[PDB]
Amino acid sequence: LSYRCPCRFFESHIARANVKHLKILNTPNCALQIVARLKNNNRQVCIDPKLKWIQEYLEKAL
Amino acid sequence: LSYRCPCRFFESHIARANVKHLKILNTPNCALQIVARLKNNNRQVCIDPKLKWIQEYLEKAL
Repeated sequence: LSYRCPCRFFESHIARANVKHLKILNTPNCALQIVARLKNNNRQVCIDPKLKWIQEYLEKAL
Repeated sequence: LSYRCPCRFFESHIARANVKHLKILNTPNCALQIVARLKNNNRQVCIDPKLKWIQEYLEKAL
């Protein structure tokens, strides 16, 4: 139904250069909260929360 | 023109409970990179990168 967590699967190889932004969803019920909107095709995909470059990218935004 | 950084002003008092998600824009040219989509009215606003609860919210998402 409408009750499924929005991220079923995630991508593990997205390049920072290909991200327009990261969206961090306020979904405590769910295991996967990070979404990227991609530059090359304006697609939204869910991202591996262990993706190498994410921690520094978020830190730097603060 | 189209060359202005997207965040001119920011909000400093947004409640976490009222955020659907945070968007962290990949805009190194710009000083303000954090946007929230609000629960009460589906508006997007730019947020104070010093907002008390943001650091923990992002940390927890990783």
